[PDB]
Amino acid sequence: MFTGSIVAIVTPMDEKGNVCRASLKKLIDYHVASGTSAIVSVGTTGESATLNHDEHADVVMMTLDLADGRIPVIAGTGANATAEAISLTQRFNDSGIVGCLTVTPYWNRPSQEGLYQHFKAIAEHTDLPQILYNVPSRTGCDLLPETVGRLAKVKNIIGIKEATGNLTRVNQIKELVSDDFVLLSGDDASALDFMQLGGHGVISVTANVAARDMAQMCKLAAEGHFAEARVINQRLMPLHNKLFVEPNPIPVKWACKELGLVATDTLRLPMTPITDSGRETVRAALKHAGLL
Amino acid sequence: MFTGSIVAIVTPMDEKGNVCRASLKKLIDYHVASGTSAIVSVGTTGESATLNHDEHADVVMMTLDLADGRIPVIAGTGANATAEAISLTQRFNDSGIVGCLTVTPYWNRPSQEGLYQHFKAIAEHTDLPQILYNVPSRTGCDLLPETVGRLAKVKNIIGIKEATGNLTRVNQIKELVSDDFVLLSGDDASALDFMQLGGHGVISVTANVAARDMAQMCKLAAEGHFAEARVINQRLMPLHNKLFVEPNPIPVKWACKELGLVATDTLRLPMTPITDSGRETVRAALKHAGLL
Amino acid sequence: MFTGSIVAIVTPMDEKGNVCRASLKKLIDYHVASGTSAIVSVGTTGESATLNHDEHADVVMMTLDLADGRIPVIAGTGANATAEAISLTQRFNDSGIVGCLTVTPYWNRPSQEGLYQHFKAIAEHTDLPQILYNVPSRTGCDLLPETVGRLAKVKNIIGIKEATGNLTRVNQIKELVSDDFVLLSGDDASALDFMQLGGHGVISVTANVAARDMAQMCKLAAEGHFAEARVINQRLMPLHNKLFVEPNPIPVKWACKELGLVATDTLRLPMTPITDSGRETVRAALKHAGLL
Amino acid sequence: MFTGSIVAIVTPMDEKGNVCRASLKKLIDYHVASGTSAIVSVGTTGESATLNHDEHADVVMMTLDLADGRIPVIAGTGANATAEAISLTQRFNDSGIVGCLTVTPYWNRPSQEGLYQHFKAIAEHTDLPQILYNVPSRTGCDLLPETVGRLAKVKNIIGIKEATGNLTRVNQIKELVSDDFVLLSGDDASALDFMQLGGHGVISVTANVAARDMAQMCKLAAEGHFAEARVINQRLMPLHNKLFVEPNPIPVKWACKELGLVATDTLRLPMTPITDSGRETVRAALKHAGLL
Ligand SMILES: [K+]
Ligand SMILES: [K+]
Ligand SMILES: [K+]
Ligand SMILES: [K+]
Repeated sequence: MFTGSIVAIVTPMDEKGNVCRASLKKLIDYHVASGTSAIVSVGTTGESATLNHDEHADVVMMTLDLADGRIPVIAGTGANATAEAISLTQRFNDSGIVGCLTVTPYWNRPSQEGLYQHFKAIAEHTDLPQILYNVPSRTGCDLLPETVGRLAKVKNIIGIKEATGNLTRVNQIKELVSDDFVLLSGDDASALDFMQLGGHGVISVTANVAARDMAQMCKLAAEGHFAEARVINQRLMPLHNKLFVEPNPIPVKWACKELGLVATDTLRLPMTPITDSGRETVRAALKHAGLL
Repeated sequence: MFTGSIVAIVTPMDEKGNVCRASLKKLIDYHVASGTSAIVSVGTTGESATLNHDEHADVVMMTLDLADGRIPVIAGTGANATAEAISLTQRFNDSGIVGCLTVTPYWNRPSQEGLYQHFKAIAEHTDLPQILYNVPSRTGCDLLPETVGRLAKVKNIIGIKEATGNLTRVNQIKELVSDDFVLLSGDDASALDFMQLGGHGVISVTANVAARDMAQMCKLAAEGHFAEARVINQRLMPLHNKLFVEPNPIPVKWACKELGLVATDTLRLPMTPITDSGRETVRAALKHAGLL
Repeated sequence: MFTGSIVAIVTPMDEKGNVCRASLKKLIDYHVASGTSAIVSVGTTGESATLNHDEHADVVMMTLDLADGRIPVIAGTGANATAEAISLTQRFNDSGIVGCLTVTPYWNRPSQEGLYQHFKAIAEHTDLPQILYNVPSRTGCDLLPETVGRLAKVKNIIGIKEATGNLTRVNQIKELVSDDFVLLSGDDASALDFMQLGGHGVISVTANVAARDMAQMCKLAAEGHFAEARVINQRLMPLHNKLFVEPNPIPVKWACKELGLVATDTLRLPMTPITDSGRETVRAALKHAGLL
Repeated sequence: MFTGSIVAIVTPMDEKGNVCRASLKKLIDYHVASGTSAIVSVGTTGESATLNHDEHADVVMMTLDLADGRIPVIAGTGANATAEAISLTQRFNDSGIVGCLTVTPYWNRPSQEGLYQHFKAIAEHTDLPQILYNVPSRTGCDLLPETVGRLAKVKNIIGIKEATGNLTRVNQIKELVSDDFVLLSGDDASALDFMQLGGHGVISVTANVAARDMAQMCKLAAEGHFAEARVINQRLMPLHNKLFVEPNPIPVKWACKELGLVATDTLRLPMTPITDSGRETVRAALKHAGLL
């Protein structure tokens, strides 16, 4: 699955900062029950930045195990070095994941030619479907529509997670790609707008804690019932915004613990515990969404 | 040594992307002869992003060995996970380096408190001097002057490579820190203004190819001879700008190859070969510098 | 009319910089023939900045005369001083114009409270319908959705020309206003996207020289035929972009002269004649739209 | 006089928004006593935006009359139409003012060539010295250093009020212009750094309420006593920032009323009364300055 409501799932941890299997199972069961279309395992919200490659691979395998064929699983596979992006992708060849989410190199700011060569190479070393992931605010570089057009000509490059929040990109990329190239929002607060312009779903942070509504909203969207969708959206909007009151996933982990979905809200440095003010803000947002 | 002209040295590579010892030796001899104050080994310009930790450690050791006591060496040790930053620093304990250049976490966008805890933990677990490194354009986060002031109270956090190009930062930081905290520009094009405002030197890309002029410019500025320094700077300005016409270190490695300082201008993906138009911009800048 | 394709009509001038009546008549006849819904007289594209209030009023009256009841006419009435915005609006009370387009004060950067008080007062001194006009790039201030919500409660404040190009604003403003509050794009290149999200039309520069297509496109949009609309849009897109290759209305005046629609492309300082390179770019864009 | 501390003087108004001669007299006497170098009359801080040309001329004449030869007066004369700028300048010929402060056209966003022709024409039709005025944040256009260099060759274009806060501009401009061209900060918070880099003074909002300290700070900076100047600046810094907590001149007129320098703190729409929270920020800044 590469459409509807996809969760960018948190990696829940015990107090030592290591993945908590009971909490992960609970989270995966929740997504199955809720109608979530797929899981992104160890993306940005899953703390890929602070997990090493073995720890990252362990979490992917465990998620796939616990999914037990009931919900598809996409692995986060992004790296700023093309060699390392290839090597991480190779870990999951034959794993049972259905695709990889691969971020534009962060830090090193490659040209458009570099972003093309980076992704072309990654795709050539795998049979797995690739979803491009563009988020200039965290990376310092921006994958432009014309380059996405170029990369969509690659057989196993099948979609983009567009996390700029720049809605003009939906139709700019769409005119350049074939009809089966998938366009996913990576920005919760603009994701219904994104779908209304022709997007096919969202890789969502909000879905962590409001998975039924999110699944519902995206179904309505896909059916063209935007006014109906929009009522759910307005309910969720304080969460769409306030899950980023502090750096993600600091707020969404707290919100998971508060809803009894994970055992602890522990994160790895440089992520720090939610502040008192942030805790009151996310609680207000949860109340507004009717989640308690 | 943490003042004056400090080179962010390229990691010269053969056609296979492997460190070239002979090219490194030439570059180190060049810096010893040209009066460069120190060498930043495997920083951003040294392609830290695309070397793994073993290659990274290898280049630092090789640099230190070749320097043979003639020039101080500072290791790039930044990482986005605090544990990984700490662990990389441990590799360089007792190595003979004089200090570390440690970047603000990139990608994950921590809060100011998170950066505080990041750098505090790194400094705690080493005796080596630590130079903080701010470059929001690549990292998506900005270490603010206030958090710098808090960090400067840590005994072994001794300076900052301020790479924003925002010159108001010089005196915002200076008023918060003790007289002996070192302020270094990480932006070649504004580095002379940075020093005129109170900064102590530069960690420089331009210095890779204009070592002597950079060293003289920085000594003049330290002496308050800004008008004299500026004459040199006006001749180095095209190079200050066009060394970034394509992503650093693409132009500067091409420059080094053109001067005969390195055997090849090879980089690792996602860095790609210089375009023809870049060759001409860079060659023009070199000639304006009087280097060709 | 406050929906469909509204032209932000150029004020054509003879070589002395004074309105050319023959060219204006020709332009108005063209819009009638073409199916344009309304004319904005002496907005930004009509050079309100360089016309004095008497000259501005003369052009409005002449346009209304020449329209001869065949096409509705909206007067530009924006001023940065509330007194002067009121006095200009008063000139057109009982003129036969159907509404006023009124820009957020430029230069002085009022708060949201100030923008509220400015527009509330303007609306209180007239019976004419008011369209808010938001274009932060030219004004240095931004009318936020919440303030537009506040102002839509005023009886004669009936719509907004949203010229930010920020598509997220369509649904942000829409949730805050009643169903009959009109939402108009003021950005040609994103205007179909804007309509697709729920907008009701566009105040267009492109419509100056491609009025049939624009009228056609907006009809399709309003009918929900976006794929069909989008084909016209792709035809017009080089014009949407290149009519701003030089400051507006420098390119659209040249394009009008080239199509034989105005006698001359004369503008008032600080607008300068189109450059040779700009002339070749706008000609290419016109050829692409199939206009010759 | 075009060096040192120059005040962008408020236009004091009674409760009806009319110039208050008695409050203006007090302010002028205050500047004569406090060693202010000159007075900018009816600039941005003097609410040029909301006075018509007759009121504008009236305030300038009244200021000049009250100054009575004791302090030089510079008129704000900027306008967005070249004809109107020229025509406003003619009003001040033979008035006794020493020069004009003329803003880059706001709103209409001319090209660099257009700004060149704008200022060239203004300078042509007067013998009065002209100070260019760059503030992109209010105008939406940026006079670049290159266009400044071209303009500085005009005999009576003698300086620039650089109000961007971008300190790299100081030496980009200085290298292009002759030694006698005057560079003035129009950004209070970065004005000392601006002078330390080579600027000759400031056209200041802070000077309205901290005239003596501003004059001393600027004399120290001119003498190269930057450390001494900076002590004063650190005490003026909260005022440098919080005089812009609400749109200028709202905070500074409230400040002037609080010190008893003006009878009322009344402004013209779209400026609105200071909020209660602004009162407290500003009162705190005044106390930190030692003024209350
Ligand atoms: K494909
Ligand atoms: K320290
Ligand atoms: K209304
Ligand atoms: K001159």
